Amino acid sequence: ASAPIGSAIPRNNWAVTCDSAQSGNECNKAIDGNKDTFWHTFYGANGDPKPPHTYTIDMKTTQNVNGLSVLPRQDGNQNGWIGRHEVYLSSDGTNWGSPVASGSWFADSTTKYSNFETRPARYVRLVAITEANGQPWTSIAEINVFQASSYTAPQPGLGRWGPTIDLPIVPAAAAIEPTSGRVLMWSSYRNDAFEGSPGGITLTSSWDPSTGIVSDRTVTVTKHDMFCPGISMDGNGQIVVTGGNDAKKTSLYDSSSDSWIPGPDMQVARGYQSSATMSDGRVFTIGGSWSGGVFEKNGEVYSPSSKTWTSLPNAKVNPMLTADKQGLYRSDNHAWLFGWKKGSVFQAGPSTAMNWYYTSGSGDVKSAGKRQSNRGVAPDAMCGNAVMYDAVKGKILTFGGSPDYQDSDATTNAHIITLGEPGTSPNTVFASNGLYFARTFHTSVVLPDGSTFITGGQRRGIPFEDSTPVFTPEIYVPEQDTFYKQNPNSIVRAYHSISLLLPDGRVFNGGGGLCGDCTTNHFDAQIFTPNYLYDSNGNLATRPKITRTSTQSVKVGGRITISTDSSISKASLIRYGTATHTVNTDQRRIPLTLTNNGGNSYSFQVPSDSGVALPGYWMLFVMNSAGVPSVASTIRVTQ
Ligand SMILES: [Ca+2]
Ligand SMILES: [Cu+2]
Repeated sequence: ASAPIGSAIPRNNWAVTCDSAQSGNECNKAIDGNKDTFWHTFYGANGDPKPPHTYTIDMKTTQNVNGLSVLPRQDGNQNGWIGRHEVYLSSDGTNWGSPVASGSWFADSTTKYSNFETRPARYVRLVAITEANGQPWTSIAEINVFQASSYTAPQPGLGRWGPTIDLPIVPAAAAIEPTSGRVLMWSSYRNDAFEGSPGGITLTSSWDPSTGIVSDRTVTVTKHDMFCPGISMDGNGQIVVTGGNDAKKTSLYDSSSDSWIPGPDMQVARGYQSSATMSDGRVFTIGGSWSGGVFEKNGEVYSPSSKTWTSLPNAKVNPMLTADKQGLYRSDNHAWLFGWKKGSVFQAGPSTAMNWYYTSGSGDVKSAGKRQSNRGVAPDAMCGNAVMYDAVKGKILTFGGSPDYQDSDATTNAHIITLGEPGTSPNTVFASNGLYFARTFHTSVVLPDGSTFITGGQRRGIPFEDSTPVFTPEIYVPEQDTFYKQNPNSIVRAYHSISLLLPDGRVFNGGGGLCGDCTTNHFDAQIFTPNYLYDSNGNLATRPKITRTSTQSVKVGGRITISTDSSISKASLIRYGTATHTVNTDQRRIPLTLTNNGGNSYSFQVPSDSGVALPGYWMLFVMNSAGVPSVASTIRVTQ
């Protein structure tokens, strides 16, 4: 239920070694081409030495390695499955450096994969750190290593991909847990399938950037299969996850307690809706005909205080529908929603028509004009992305997508929308000359410096298929009104992929697939490390440190004073992100106007308008003159 990115390397001249092997289950039984023979570590009379266990391959010559695979025993024995693991490569066989991949594999007998950026190597080492259910042994029926067609060294200055994080699920939805710094991920009732769900179950997984540990959990307490949901971080600091496979349910993720809490049912059953946090910390949602029925699903609003959903039937979905050939099932999906001033929500697309949504009384909607430029009126851009990279100036960058959800050519179209007051038609212009690569199902994040990182997708949208993939990410730099290609990766990230900004300033990009017995499930993620973390020699740059903050919780309009260990030139606040199905209505950036107190002490004001400084958790980044950001300090913004 997955696949390698390369082609299997012939093994008939390989030499292998293992930390131990039972007689009859020798090390080389894992490479003899026989599914019924297997390597197994010591047991019985030779004792039961516990993991870590290690399998090392000498391929004799250099190969352009981009993955490996492990076929478990196929005789019903479950006690040697590899859980936590690391993959190492070497050119000399003695020094191995950092893992090219690490994480945790699901506990079953299916073939497991580690896919990673191509690297020339002669030696490959798999370390089984744990057995999947905590038993002493490791076994492998067949291990294979895969090679790419070629190898191209990354270009200096264009960032770096790696390592791979191996996961027990396909992470088609994800969020940062702001109080812990971990990445939260979920699939559906199964690790790679949503089809045939009985409801009431979500498999989740987390990755801790500080320890590298991948964990997992089965969530049933909210009686919610959270595949295909709306996602918003509300003003009470809880992630509101709505609908999807259980179309009327609301689940609340609480970062502080790392737990899921039941919420009230929505008034209208929805799937593939967007939701957006508002200036008052409430959550607005509209549309979503993927589940719960296909009909006009107007707005509704969630109050964290009263724990209620209230219908806003006059916040009409009709003005935001695309012209999708498939009709309403698609046309109300994945709105480009942004909470804004005075309880309003701006809808930037994907429909050509942009709209203001209002949340007083029973709701309202007002035309905000068409997304357009001197190049003409922008077509519908389903699963294009929208990123508010300067909330203070109302700036939204939009890009990509296709006129129909499926079987439709994506475009390079890109715009800058500049928001003013609710009820006014914003200025829209074309962004630079558009994307380098037409793409849909791509994902994106705003970076500390205000640039937008754009990655993945495919040129023609075909859910569950990894055709016409785009492997080269792009960064939009607003000050230059220019896009820049970055170094490419090796793993397709199209439908059901996610990206999030990490507190350490790197990008977490993963997922794709989630179609059960399909070959396109990606049980993994990769890190992109932007160029701003590297010095001129390609080594990791020294980062400025925030050595003190006057407070970590601030009201809108409030000031914060900070100390740094070195002089800084710029600072920004970036709201923590959530992601699924190309939608991320939680991220946004505020560039900060600094007062220099001298002696590397600075102060700034959080914007007084909570439609700009949307309540929730934010990352504070400072940047030195060289453009190197600190790691984030977490700030809670309230109103
Ligand atoms: Ca075998
Ligand atoms: Cu989906």
